[PDB]
Amino acid sequence: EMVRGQVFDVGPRYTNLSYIGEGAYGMVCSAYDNVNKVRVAIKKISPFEHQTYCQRTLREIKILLRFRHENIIGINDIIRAPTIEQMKDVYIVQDLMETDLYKLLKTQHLSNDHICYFLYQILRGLKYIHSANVLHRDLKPSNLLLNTTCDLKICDFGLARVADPDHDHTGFLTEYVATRWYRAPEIMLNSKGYTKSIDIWSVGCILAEMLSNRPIFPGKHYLDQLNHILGILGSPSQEDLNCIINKARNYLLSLPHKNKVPWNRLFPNADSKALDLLDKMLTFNPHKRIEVEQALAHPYLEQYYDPSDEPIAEAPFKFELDDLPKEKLKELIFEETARFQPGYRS
Ligand SMILES: O=c1cc(-c2ccnc(NC3CCOCC3)n2)ccn1[C@H](CO)c1ccc(Cl)c(F)c1
Repeated sequence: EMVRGQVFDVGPRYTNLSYIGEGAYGMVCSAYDNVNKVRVAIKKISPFEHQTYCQRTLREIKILLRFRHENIIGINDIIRAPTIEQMKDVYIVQDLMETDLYKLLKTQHLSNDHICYFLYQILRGLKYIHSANVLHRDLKPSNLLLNTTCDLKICDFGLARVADPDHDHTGFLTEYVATRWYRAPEIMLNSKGYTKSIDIWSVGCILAEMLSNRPIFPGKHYLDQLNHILGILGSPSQEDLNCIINKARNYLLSLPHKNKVPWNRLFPNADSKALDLLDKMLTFNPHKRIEVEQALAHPYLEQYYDPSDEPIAEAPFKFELDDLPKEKLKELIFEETARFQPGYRS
């Protein structure tokens, strides 16, 4: 029943459990599915003591239950108690993946070819996300699940949002956007975490990481993060500085003049086509940044690009939840996971 410490209680359908990983409010195991006669992954999530944790759980369930794409992880089943009072944990059943891009980059240097097809799969998945008017907001190697060189799946839609390009600059300390190393400069400079451009920047960082087996911008904190970006891209132009909305223009104007390090000096063994696409993805100005359809049509991905085999969402996605108390989110999580319960009507 239990996996060395915490109880699982996923049976009688899910047996022969083995521990995978853990976090602040969750634990992941592999389990044998006695129905589909295959091994699956089960995410035990206990978020109900904290509002933000509830937001992330609900966010990922609503989005993954609506999405159906080869490069996006799905939700196969959800195990949860029959009453709200009894519900303390939520078990999310997903397809079992061998590993993730983070683990792979620790043991292997990827060939140009593999990188290429990994990049294509990420962008193929992203095209579906963006066509649904959705932003992942946390794209990074550990959120890129793998089985083979031909089987990649984007996971963890906890930070996902519907794209609202014309919305309030919220506040710097109000929301957690990307993982720092993959965080777009617009998020750090003028709190803009509701445009498609932020995801293309993350992908750019992932591409640079596949090319050298190390993160391109490993900042200690967000100012160090901007210093790292500036160290390669160079000191921003007057036009690029006009996009900075905040005090924010100050510390950048305080820094010495940094020249643009050429991509080929940073990555001498990389294909010039990959470095040309990397350049378009890692543009400091979000308005000048390459869009997902343009990245796919780039010459670097010409051997895989096929718009007739790249599915898009049937309709844009719609849900706000961030201002709701943890008790209402628990109620919404109960409603969303009701499909997987016995006796479910309508
Ligand atoms: O949502 C998911 C789904 C999976 C998942 C799904 C299917 N298969 C495999 N296989 C793994 C085999 C070993 O290598 C990594 C992939 N993983 C893995 C992680 N996550 C997120 C990432 O933020 C996560 C991480 C820790 C905790 Cl605690 C958690 F709740 C959620």
